[PDB]
Amino acid sequence: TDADIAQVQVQNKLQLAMPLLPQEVQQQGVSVEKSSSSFLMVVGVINTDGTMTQEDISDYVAANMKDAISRTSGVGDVQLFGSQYAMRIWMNPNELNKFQLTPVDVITAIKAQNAQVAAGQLGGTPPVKGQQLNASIIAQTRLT
Amino acid sequence: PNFFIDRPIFAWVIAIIIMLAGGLAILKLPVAQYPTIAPPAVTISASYPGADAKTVQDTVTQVIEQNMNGIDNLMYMSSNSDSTGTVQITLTFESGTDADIAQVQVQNKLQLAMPLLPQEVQQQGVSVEKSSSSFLMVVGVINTDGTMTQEDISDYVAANMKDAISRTSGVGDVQLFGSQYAMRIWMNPNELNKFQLTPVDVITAIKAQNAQVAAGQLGGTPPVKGQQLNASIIAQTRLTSTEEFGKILLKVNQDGSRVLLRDVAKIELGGENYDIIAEFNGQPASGLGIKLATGANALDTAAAIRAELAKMEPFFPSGLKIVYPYDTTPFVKISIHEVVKTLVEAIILVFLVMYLFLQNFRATLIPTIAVPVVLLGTFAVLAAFGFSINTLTMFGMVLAIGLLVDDAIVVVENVERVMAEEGLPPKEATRKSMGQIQGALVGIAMVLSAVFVPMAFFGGSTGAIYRQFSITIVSAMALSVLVALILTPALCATMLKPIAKGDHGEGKKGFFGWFNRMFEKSTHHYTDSVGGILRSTGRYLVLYLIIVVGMAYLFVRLPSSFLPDEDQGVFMTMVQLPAGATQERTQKVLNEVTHYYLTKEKNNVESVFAVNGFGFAGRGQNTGIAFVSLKDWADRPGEENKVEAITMRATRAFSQIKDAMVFAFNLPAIVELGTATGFDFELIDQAGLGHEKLTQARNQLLAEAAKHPDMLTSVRPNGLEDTPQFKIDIDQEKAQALGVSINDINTTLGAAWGGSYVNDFIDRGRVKKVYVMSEAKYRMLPDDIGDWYVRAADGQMVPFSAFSSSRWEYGSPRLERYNGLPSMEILGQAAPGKSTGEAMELMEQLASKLPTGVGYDWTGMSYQERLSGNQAPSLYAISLIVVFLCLAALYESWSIPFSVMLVVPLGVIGALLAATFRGLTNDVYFQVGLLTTIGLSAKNAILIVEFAKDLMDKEGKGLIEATLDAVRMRLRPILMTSLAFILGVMPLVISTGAGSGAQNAVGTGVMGGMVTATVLAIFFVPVFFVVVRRRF
Amino acid sequence: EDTPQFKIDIDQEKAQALGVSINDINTTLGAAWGGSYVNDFIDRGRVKKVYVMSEAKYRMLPDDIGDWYVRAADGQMVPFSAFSSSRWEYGSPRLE
Amino acid sequence: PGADAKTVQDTVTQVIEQNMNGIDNLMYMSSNSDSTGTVQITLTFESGTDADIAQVQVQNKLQLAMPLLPQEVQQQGVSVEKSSSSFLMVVGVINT
Amino acid sequence: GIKLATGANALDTAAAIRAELAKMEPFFPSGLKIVYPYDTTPFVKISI
Amino acid sequence: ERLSGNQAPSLYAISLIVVFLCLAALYESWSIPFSVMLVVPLGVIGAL
Amino acid sequence: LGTATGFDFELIDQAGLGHEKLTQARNQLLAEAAKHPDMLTSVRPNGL
Repeated sequence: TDADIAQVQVQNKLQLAMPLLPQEVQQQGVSVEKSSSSFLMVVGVINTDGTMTQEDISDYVAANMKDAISRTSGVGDVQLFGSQYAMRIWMNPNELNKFQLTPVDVITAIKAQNAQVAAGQLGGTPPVKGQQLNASIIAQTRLT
Repeated sequence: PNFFIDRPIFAWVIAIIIMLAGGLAILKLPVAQYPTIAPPAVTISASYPGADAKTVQDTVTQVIEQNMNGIDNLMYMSSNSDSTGTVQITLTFESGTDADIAQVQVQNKLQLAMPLLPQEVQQQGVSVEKSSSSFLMVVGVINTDGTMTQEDISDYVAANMKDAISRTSGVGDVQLFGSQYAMRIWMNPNELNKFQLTPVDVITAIKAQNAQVAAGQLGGTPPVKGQQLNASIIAQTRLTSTEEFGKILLKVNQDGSRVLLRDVAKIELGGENYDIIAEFNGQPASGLGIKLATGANALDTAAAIRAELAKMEPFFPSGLKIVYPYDTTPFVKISIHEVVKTLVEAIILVFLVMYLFLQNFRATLIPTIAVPVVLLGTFAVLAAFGFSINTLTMFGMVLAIGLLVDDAIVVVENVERVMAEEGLPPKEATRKSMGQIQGALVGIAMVLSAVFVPMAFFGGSTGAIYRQFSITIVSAMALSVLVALILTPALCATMLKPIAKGDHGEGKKGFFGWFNRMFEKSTHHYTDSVGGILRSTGRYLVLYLIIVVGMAYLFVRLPSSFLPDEDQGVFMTMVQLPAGATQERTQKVLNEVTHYYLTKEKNNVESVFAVNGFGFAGRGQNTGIAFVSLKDWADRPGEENKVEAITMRATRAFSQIKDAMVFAFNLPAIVELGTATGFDFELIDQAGLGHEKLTQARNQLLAEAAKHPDMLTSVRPNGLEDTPQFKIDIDQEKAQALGVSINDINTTLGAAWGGSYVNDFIDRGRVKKVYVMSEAKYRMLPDDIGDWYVRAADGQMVPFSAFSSSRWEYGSPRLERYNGLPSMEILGQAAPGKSTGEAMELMEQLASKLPTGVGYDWTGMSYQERLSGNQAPSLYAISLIVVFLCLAALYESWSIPFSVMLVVPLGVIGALLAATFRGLTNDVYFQVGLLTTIGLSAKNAILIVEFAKDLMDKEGKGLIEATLDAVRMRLRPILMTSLAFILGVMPLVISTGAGSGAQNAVGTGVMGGMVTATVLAIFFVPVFFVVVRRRF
Repeated sequence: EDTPQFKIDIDQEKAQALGVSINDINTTLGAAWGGSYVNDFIDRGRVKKVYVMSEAKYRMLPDDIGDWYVRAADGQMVPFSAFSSSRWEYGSPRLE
Repeated sequence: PGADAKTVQDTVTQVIEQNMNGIDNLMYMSSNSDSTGTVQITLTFESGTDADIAQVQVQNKLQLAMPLLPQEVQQQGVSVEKSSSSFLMVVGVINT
Repeated sequence: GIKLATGANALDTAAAIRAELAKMEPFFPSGLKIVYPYDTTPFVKISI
Repeated sequence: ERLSGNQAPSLYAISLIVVFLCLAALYESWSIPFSVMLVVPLGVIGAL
Repeated sequence: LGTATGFDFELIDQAGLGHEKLTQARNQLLAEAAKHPDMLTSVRPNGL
């Protein structure tokens, strides 16, 4: 069978199911691959002078190496032995109680205080006759 | 061979089938200016209305990129992120990748990344398209009455033209220049604050009141027993009128008085976006970009498009015209007609050279039947290999008439010489003479194929070009040797009249043939002058070495090129105002550009399509472009009236008057090419280091490049410099206290200053968008923030100044990424002296000493040229060995082949001598031209050596005697071909007008090569043989 | 052939005046007459649909509209005859 | 869901058909629009055409129209498939 | 852990993955090393 | 049907040409085919 | 694709019996398969 068409056809169906899945599932990214079962190879990464932990190394691989490898033609699947860094907010319930707060409030705060915002432009188009200035209006950007 | 001498009817039948198959091919073959040459590239496009370069990047660009995996044959990926809110991600695939599969693979990886992009982006859509910039035609649609604006025009084109044009046969794609209408709601903040309402209220109302509402049906299943009637219940449907949007209720005051959208906002049909303003000769302009459908006829499709446009003419509104700024068709028409003219004028010149050399009206008809059978047969072959009739295939055939004509002449002449020498009857003379040439013809065919086929195997974009010439020539040459073995001898046997022994036509006719005496004296003089220069032979080998050294020296000092520039009836100038320039400020400059071309180039310039907003650097109010159509060649007589000169004084004119940078140039033949002597560099951020640290490093490289003007010239970044930008800081603590919603704040700023795509509505039976944005005057200066108010929970209205603060800063209007990582693109070229490779190496050396974490790569043509540069010597090494081998087999020697292979330089020298003194360039048409010249140079020699070896082996003649007999009996045909061929190329050397760039490139090298090839080999070939044939 | 259509004009103006939500009036008419697909359940180990719709006898005639009530923002029940007109229209169920 | 034939024709069908240009070997095209809000567009190709390339070329063009389609249509999924026209067989099931 | 796409050439892809890895090594943080704990490829080459 | 009807005259045109061309190639005569071609209508009438 | 002499059996619920009924059906199969040692070896669930 043509592996390309096998994928194309499969995916055409998956997409009918796609909007019926839970949001939490969708935004984790559903993937459709055309791969061999077994590993071609394992590329391992260590640190000689011992200046970064395995989670540091995992993040590096994920942030600096993976994408390029997975884009390489003939690479059907890439598995990371470890995880990429994320912003970890480890909640304390005693303190959450202590202040009359729930994880729901934490989530609601972060969504609003950590956002990219499209704010439009100064002297944007269509302008008034005679406009002399034109700049981006920058508002809220993601935290770092 | 002998088979068909006794079967002239069989041979005629074979000829007839070839004619029919070729006629059927020529009739239903695709035609286009050029075939596909560029590696397939899929472009992902997206727009986040009101977003900045950083917002699009971090929200759309990065996310999508991070999901382009498990896709086959990806070469590289690059992207942009403009503060026009737009993202473009281009994925380029390996040569020969299936474009359709590529685009599908890309589109459904994107499909799985959609739920991760913001909803404003999702609802705008994400384009995924094949990116072949080739247009067949650009149709401009303009108004002259001054009644409709480019927005009105655009919508008319959408609803009453586009569909119909895309239905037209051979039309593969139709891009609209402009938007379909949008419901445009321009908001007034004064009026909003009066009734204490926000854009948020404006949006909510529109969604409530312009919506589709699923209801149900009467008598719907499962029904009651004995149900009477079943009909659909229709609840709320979408609005239509601009009047209806005005009637929507926003708020009812405490005294019961209504507040409508009409009362807070201007409501009108308008453009989806106002970023570009296009003008044709100063007047409002929209248009369609038309692409030619794969496999279709460019000529017929043009004719059809124009015919469909003629039907619609009487149905247009008062003032609207259809104009044609860009049409590739007129140019193609010329290329084809001028190629067929060369071919036919080549056949007539065989007729004339055959007749005024063999004085026999029946003998002259044989090659007149032979070459048209071959030519038609060639078309049949191209059809069978899916090729098309295009500039490259058509100039392939003109390049091949030297070989096709030669096969027809050599066969016929030999029979004519055999009868005039010995006295045998026509059929028997044909039998005998064919026995003298057969093996040699079957050998030459193997040799010629061994010089052409290898170039079909060149890689990348150039290889795709070289293949076109290769297969076209190979197939033509193969068929002509087959016709030489099948058809020509049958004709030579049946329609050729006998000649009495030792005739030579000396004396005879008066008023017609006095030239036989004159020709016979010279051919005796020549064989005298050869025998004498066969004495001291070791001194002629020295002259040869000077010819070799001279060839080597002219090879190095002839500049390289791809394809010659053409006066394609069109060019374009580009406009660049300094960063942060207003639309109006660029409009002024474009107006002046148009005034120059219509005032001072009134006689030449037909039209000036100014596009204010779109540019080649980026997009924005800052930049524009001005496309120039011309009165056709027929009206532009001299050299100063051609594109090269027009554009040069245009760039001169704008340097001494402007405060903005206004270039002027003409487009390359294949409209996706590199500058030959120019490169495409990409600087990469490989560690953490941000945008600024990269900018730092780029400046380090740029400055270092200026340190070497002797090696690199005009080295520059392709991107954009950092501009100031206006940052508003929402105090979250202050906002919470006053009671304003953080999201109410954000969308009130967004909707007003950026625009906000609310809804769809149905305009005259067509779904179009609904936008809400502030009126122009309340969103211009930073002082206008004071006009905008948000409503807090406790009811009251709150100014931005209460919860926000602002300050300026430098940001980036255009962020670039290459293969996933932050990039900055650098263009540049090798200095007037040096080559691209030498420049590229110096570039790599400079980049090796940049700040730790900075990397680099080559993209575009620099990437192409890198992967296919170690091929030219390797392939033509395999060419020679096969040529030697074939020849060894042909004869019965490992040495004898050398005598013919030493001819190679004799043709090349005069080609180089022609191109250098004509100031022409070493391009593709020159390379393929060269191979043609060597082709005959070998052919001429192979037969001479063959004749000498047979007279030596079969009759026991001496070496010094046989070579003299061979050069003599073959003096005639060489001169006959080389007269007809040089005169057939005559007009192609000195030519002006359309397509002359290529015609010159083909002709010059061929005529100069064919002069030295033949008026040199006739002395050197009999020398080569004797020299080689003396070490044994 | 062209079919009759029953057009209901849910008056937004009169709907707010009585307190009722515009969404509440929509999804009551919609779910009663057309049915609504709420979510999924598990029948014998297989995921199937859950639909909510009127009993046949209250969604057959123009006069059956009256039977349905919407709750206002205060708490009392408001009939459709309070905030909606209705009329007949034509149009094709199948456009080729 | 719940759109009349006129609504879906110029809201869904037209949008798709416009982009349905620039596809190799297309012999002709036909379509329907329902009172049930169903649209079916059929691209019929030249004899001999590779149906798997047809499918790919169609869905490539379709996925340009997708943006401009109503969200309701978008979240209902849009299928592109090689279609027959008539049934090979009709298997029947009854209880005795 | 890398898995071949269906039908892709094992040797060619391994070749490409190595080439990719060579592009990255120069820009690594201090003392960060690539190591090859599992590769089915060197067998196929030597085997032949 | 419409396509089948339109090609039909072109079908016989080439088929009669191809047979005539074949016969000339087999029997070295240019006119021997002319006489056998005249037998076509004798058969065709029987079909109709 | 292949182990010397190994099979790959799949037990399937075709009447909507459920997880726990299928489990009871599995254990019964495995029991019987242990009662034939001179035919089957290592008849095991591959799952959890």
